[PDB]
Amino acid sequence: GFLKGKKGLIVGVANNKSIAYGIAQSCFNQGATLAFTYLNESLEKRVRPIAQELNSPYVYELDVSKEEHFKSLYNSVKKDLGSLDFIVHSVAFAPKEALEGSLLETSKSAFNTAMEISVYSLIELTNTLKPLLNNGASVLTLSYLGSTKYMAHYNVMGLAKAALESAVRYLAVDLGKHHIRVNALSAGPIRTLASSGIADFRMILKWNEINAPLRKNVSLEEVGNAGMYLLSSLSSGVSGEVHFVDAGYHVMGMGAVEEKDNKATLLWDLHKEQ
Amino acid sequence: GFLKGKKGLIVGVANNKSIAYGIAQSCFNQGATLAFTYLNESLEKRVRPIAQELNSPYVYELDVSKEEHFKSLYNSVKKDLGSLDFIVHSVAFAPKEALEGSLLETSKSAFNTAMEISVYSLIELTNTLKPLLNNGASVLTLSYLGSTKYMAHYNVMGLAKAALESAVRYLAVDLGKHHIRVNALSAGPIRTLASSGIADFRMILKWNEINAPLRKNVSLEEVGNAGMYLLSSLSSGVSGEVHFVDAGYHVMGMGAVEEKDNKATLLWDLHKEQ
Amino acid sequence: GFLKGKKGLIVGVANNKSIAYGIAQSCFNQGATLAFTYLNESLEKRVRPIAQELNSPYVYELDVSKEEHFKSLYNSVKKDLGSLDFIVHSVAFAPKEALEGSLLETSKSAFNTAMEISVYSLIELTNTLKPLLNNGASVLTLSYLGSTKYMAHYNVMGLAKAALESAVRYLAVDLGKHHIRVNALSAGPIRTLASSGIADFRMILKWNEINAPLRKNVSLEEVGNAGMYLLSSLSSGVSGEVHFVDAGYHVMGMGAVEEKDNKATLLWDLHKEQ
Amino acid sequence: GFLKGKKGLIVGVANNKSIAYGIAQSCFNQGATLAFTYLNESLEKRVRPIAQELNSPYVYELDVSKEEHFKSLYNSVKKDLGSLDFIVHSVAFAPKEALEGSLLETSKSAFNTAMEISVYSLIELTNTLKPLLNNGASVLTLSYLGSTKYMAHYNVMGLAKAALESAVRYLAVDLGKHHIRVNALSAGPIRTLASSGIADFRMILKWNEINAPLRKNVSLEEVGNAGMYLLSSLSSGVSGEVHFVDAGYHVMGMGAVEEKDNKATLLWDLHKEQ
Ligand SMILES: NC(=O)c1ccc[n+]([C@@H]2O[C@H](COP(=O)([O-])OP(=O)(O)OC[C@@H]3O[C@@H](n4cnc5c(N)ncnc54)[C@H](O)[C@@H]3O)[C@@H](O)[C@H]2O)c1
Ligand SMILES: NC(=O)c1ccc[n+]([C@@H]2O[C@H](COP(=O)([O-])OP(=O)(O)OC[C@H]3O[C@@H](n4cnc5c(N)ncnc54)[C@H](O)[C@@H]3O)[C@@H](O)[C@H]2O)c1
Ligand SMILES: NC(=O)c1ccc[n+]([C@@H]2O[C@H](COP(=O)([O-])OP(=O)(O)OC[C@H]3O[C@@H](n4cnc5c(N)ncnc54)[C@H](O)[C@@H]3O)[C@@H](O)[C@H]2O)c1
Ligand SMILES: NC(=O)c1ccc[n+]([C@@H]2O[C@H](COP(=O)([O-])OP(=O)(O)OC[C@H]3O[C@@H](n4cnc5c(N)ncnc54)[C@H](O)[C@@H]3O)[C@@H](O)[C@H]2O)c1
Ligand SMILES: Oc1cc(Cl)ccc1Oc1ccc(Cl)cc1
Ligand SMILES: Oc1cc(Cl)ccc1Oc1ccc(Cl)cc1
Ligand SMILES: Oc1cc(Cl)ccc1Oc1ccc(Cl)cc1
Ligand SMILES: Oc1cc(Cl)ccc1Oc1ccc(Cl)cc1
Repeated sequence: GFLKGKKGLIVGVANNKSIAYGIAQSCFNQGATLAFTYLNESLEKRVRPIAQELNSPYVYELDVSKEEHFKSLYNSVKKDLGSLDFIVHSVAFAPKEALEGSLLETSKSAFNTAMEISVYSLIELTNTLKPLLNNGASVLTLSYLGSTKYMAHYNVMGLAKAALESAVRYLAVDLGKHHIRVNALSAGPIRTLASSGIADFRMILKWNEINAPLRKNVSLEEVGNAGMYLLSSLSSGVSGEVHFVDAGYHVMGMGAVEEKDNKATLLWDLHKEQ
Repeated sequence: GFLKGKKGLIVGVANNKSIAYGIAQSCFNQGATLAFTYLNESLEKRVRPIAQELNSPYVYELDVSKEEHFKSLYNSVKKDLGSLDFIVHSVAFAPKEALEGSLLETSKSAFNTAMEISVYSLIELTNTLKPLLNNGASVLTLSYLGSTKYMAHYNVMGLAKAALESAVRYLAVDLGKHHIRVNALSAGPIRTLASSGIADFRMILKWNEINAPLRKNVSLEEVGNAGMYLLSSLSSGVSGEVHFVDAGYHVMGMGAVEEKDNKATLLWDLHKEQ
Repeated sequence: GFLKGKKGLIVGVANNKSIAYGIAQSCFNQGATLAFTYLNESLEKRVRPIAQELNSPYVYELDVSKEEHFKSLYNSVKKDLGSLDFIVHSVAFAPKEALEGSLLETSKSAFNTAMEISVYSLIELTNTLKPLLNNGASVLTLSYLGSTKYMAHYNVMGLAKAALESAVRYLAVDLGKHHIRVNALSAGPIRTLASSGIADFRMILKWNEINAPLRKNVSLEEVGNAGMYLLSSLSSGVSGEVHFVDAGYHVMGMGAVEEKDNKATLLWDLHKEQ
Repeated sequence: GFLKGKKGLIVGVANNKSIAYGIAQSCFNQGATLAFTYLNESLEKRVRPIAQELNSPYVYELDVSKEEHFKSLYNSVKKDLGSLDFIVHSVAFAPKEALEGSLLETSKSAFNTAMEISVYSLIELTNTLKPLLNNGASVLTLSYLGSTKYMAHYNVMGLAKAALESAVRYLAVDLGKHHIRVNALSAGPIRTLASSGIADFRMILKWNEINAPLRKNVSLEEVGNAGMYLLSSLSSGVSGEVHFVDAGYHVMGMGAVEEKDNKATLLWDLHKEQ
């Protein structure tokens, strides 16, 4: 496979539906040696089996808000794996209230929480593991259109993702000198533990399905394969990029109508509402 | 005014609803000395009165597909005005068929026409008048979101506008050395002779009205004022820019819902649709 | 003038070279009634005379890190001015260390400071004064190309500005319903108290001067005029926009060479370098 | 392999250094069945042996300026291959003069040639072969940063590439309904027959090498692998995207300096310039 002999750290798995899992799964089918981290002991209940399923005995605790965990992590992968060829950063969080209502109502606390867990953790994760990164290593994080466009009540996470993509660009210049790559995979809406916690997500999901050029929502496998590519040597010439895996949704300047042209009607007015 | 003493050429007026007219109107209110061009004698019937209305006796014939017209134009403005401080390029065309159906169906002839009238003409207009341009001169052209985003059946005009905005960047580097500025005003949908010729434009218009942040379509005056700004010394520090005057529509990543949050419903499903 | 009768709050004046002063100066020349805020008593020494210079007796204390100041600000402008037509948000801070070295070295504390002072403050400032904002009101903030592109050691401030422009988009949708506008002016490098504190800024400045299409650095007046425009009714059709006032620098995909074409040489290898 | 059993048409091979060959090579290593086209009999001298090297006996003549060639192409692939899974569009042309001097000097003829051969050909190629495209088929074309940013004397080809990326977006919507994907690979500068014909290309090449984050130019293999990915089911969730394979160069907002920070000096002033 394209990751045969390669060692990578997967941060962000919560269950078999996690985007991090889709990527880990695809990276595994490519021969990668994987190691996983979990936020707490409850999540570990799902991460461990998943790890074993992917031939991995390396499971470490990691709550990006606890700096001491980063210390242990360094020592852990350095002892178990010795070095890393790729890092998957699939983590983000903001209080439930922040994701509803307007950005205006956001509290200073919710803001900092969103930024620290969703943005700064990439810096700390990368800086902490930099010594263990081999040449050609690849760092991947996840983003969403909400960083550069308005998306229904994405609010503060929108500011976080925009900062995150900027961080991807600066990190690429900081680590590129060492031949290390950094990119962001901008996935289209998909059902996950975090997404199921978002208001009217079924609607955001329905909207993408109908208005996206490929007229369908992206699968966990498609996001996973896209991540695996970004992480492999297949994309050794790619860095600082925000790669879209959203069935082409990002290209839409408005609602689709294309199929019907009698008087041209919104695909939305025809399907998933009437 | 901000254009007092300044001399500009207005290319693109077809009637009192033309964007070029809005711009000319706003520039006039700022003390600008104006000159106008018309495609043919039928359009001249509307351009002349408008020109007189704006205290202008300089009306020249100009069909961008006829190179000889550019020769006469140079001689005309050089004799009547001696020099130009700003140029407004508000012209575009493509066969009716091209704007309906898909891009795939576009013929080679419709493609070339769209590109020559909507893009090359800016090059030839600018190159032809370059010797008559004073320092600080400002060249302005019009574009639409369809250049960088998909908009319903905009098809070939989308490729043209994209090229046009790229031309704006190259022309800014070419003329910037001579202290001349070049920009593109990306207007939101608005009723005009050319727009009225487009299929289901009422819908594209309705859609922008409901989904745009300011919840309304832009007025001709707002587009005009924006243009005047771009043309005046007020923006002497701006060049190679694509300025959006679309009630903020360009920031939308999807349909609006913001106002209603019970279950959060698409503002489209509530207004202009039910 | 275009701001005659209009009332604006200027946040960010440190001295006669602050971008906020340029904007205030330009807005003043347009008949605007102004009110200013200062971070502390040392800054107030410069803010007051400036305020008087601009015919303003409304000077308030405002350190965006102290929530109680926002309460007093509300009560103050509400008592002195009654309502606001525009808000100028020209504030940003980050520890000196963050702006040097790599992003990777940034501490969690510096990160939060950068984000809170430079981004969250726009949210709190706007939310606090929302009730005093009249219809058609305009909120303006300042950004830099470092948000979407890598700029020498801009680091964390780059992430901040990316988030800021994203905030401008979400705030525009939140406030657009109330006919209020929100934009960001992306100014080119310019000598200010804050800029003078940045390493090798003379170089970033020199580089923009030689490589920018208009071959020069932007003047405080140009930035001020651009701001005034964004804040006036002249731009009532503009919102959620990131307006570039950088002598067109943003369009450069590489170093300039355009003038000399023998073998084509980098303008940088010819000027300010030999 | 990821293209095992998949059938694709490679358009644009001139020799063993052509980007189309790098992609064909990578697609071949993935089990794809290939078919090639050549402009004329002189090019065929290089295409055939290459085709045989890639286990391909399907070599067809195709000059995108001759419509009748598209007719023959349809009949040829339909008889030899029956159907297509992916199309590679790696073709562009502009008179030598256009690529030097300014855009302002471009003639109407050079403009049309640049647009027709570099942009319209994708439309015609795709429309002609649409009936032979299986579901999940992928259409790939090549672009360059010069489409959205100014690149030294890229001129009219910059307008063309901008239009080409816009076309990719519209074609993605037109063909997405049929589950077909359309993308654009934006390669970094690389030595090819066409590039060798461009003025001071060694400099543009040198400039990317030193200023790109990965501090190196991209290899033909890297571009090939990126293309193969875009053409394979690995990217089934990607469409209408402009994928950058330029060692991360696109993220640079100015010349690099990062490594040296004493006073921070442009890497350009240190290497390939002294
Ligand atoms: N070389 C680079 O650094 C670079 C960078 C970005 C994009 N590209 C793009 O890659 C594509 C081609 O790649 P390349 O650099 O390998 O060029 P190349 O010289 O290897 O071949 C591309 C050419 O297109 C073909 N062509 C020209 N006119 C044609 C016509 N009328 N009909 C059919 N074919 C025609 C030529 O035969 C030749 O194969 C172009 O779109 C080019 O703009 C190249
Ligand atoms: N689901 C989508 O449609 C979608 C779309 C775009 C982007 N994303 C991004 O993908 C990533 C999440 O993936 P997902 O959607 O599979 O959701 P998920 O729930 O599976 O993943 C979120 C992960 O973040 C972890 N996390 C939360 N707080 C943490 C903390 N303090 N320390 C360490 N880990 C913490 C959770 O434990 C969980 O494993 C996020 O970055 C998200 O923004 C998701
Ligand atoms: N109406 C909108 O919602 C909208 C939105 C975005 C951009 N635009 C742009 O604005 C410009 C047109 O403004 P408008 O909407 O007022 O349309 P309009 O009909 O009022 O103006 C179009 C002008 O172009 C002229 N023209 C066409 N072919 C010509 C030729 N061969 N030679 C000389 N002139 C020629 C017409 O005579 C007409 O005066 C176009 O470039 C268009 O793409 C319009
Ligand atoms: N100078 C440039 O070349 C340049 C370029 C692009 C953008 N900008 C932006 O312009 C804005 C400021 O303009 P400037 O460059 O003239 O800087 P400036 O020094 O004149 O203003 C910065 C202001 O921020 C204020 N500030 C800092 N911390 C504060 C706090 N906690 N509470 C309240 N106020 C606080 C300072 O008091 C000062 O008035 C910044 O947002 C900056 O990022 C500057
Ligand atoms: O970024 C996302 C974008 C989408 Cl469309 C769906 C889910 C996402 O992921 C998260 C992660 C944590 C929190 Cl609190 C909220 C959303
Ligand atoms: O560019 C435009 C965008 C919009 Cl929304 C509405 C009208 C426009 O202008 C034209 C000009 C000529 C032709 Cl043939 C078609 C459209
Ligand atoms: O954003 C900026 C961009 C440039 Cl080019 C120059 C100065 C800027 O403003 C600041 C404000 C506060 C800190 Cl701590 C650092 C920089
Ligand atoms: O697009 C390109 C970009 C670069 Cl950097 C180098 C070569 C390129 O390809 C071409 C193809 C045909 C002509 Cl006439 C000119 C350039």
